[PDB]
Amino acid sequence: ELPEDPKWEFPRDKLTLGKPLGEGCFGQVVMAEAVGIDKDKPKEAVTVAVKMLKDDATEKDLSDLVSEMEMMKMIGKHKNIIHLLGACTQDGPLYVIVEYASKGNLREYLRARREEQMTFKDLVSCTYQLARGMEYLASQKCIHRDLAARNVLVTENNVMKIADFGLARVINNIDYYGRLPVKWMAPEALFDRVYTHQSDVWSFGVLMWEIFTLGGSPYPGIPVEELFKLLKEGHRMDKPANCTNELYMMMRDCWHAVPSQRPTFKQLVEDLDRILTLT
Ligand SMILES: */C=C\C(=O)N1CC[C@H](n2nc(C#Cc3cc(OC)cc(OC)c3)c3c(N)ncnc32)C1
Repeated sequence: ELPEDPKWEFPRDKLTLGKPLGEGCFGQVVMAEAVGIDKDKPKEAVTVAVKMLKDDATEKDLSDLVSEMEMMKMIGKHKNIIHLLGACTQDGPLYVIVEYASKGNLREYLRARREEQMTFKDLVSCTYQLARGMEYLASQKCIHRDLAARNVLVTENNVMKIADFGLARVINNIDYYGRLPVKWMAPEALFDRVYTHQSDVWSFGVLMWEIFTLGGSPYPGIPVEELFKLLKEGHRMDKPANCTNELYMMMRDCWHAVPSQRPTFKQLVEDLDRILTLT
């Protein structure tokens, strides 16, 4: 039973479901046409993406879907986060309607350009955009907890959009006290079972590595089983080849063992701004 939310509710007869978009990254998402969802163009049929439950969905899946939609209402609108457009919550299956990103997730996008070839400027721009996204998320008192290139969507205009809020939480001003991907987790998350914005900053470092390796798998050659021990010993990833010394030092800063010694997203945005405008 779902309470009605009139300002977000979209009519079912104005939604036409189409091609499935894949299953392993954001749950079951389907391409769709939504008539008059864009109020700037009230006549226009708009291409959208729709998240829904699969026939084999669990109670947790239903719970998570509702929760994720509510999260999207709380965080609000920002250029570098995926936009909620509407929802069908009454008299039928739960459909959550989000912005359509024609170029897929960042990991596949970058791997595919290992056919518009990535310049150095592009990789920095990509990095800036995501930092801006995270600066906003953190400013809304939201921790993401699953920041990876697989969870980033790319629009037609190559706009980076942070997505997948399945593990995202709204916290207070104090630390949030194993469903997180290990190779992306901060030590304090892995060992101490706490999460702050500075844990997201760690993850951002791993994302940075992903971007500059054009969609590489982190800690290459190293199984997840063995990463527990190596983190305790203070292992850090080597420098990517497409990466300047400057940008790798930013990477390494994000991978400081002491969370409060890592930069904030605000600082990351300022530094990347500088780097971007010079090159
Ligand atoms: C790992 C590959 C994979 O599964 N995909 C590649 C790109 C495909 N795709 N997913 C989305 C999405 C989404 C989405 C839905 C939400 O509903 C609550 C919430 C999100 O973050 C909060 C993200 C997608 C979109 N939106 N456009 C184009 N392709 C898309 C799946």
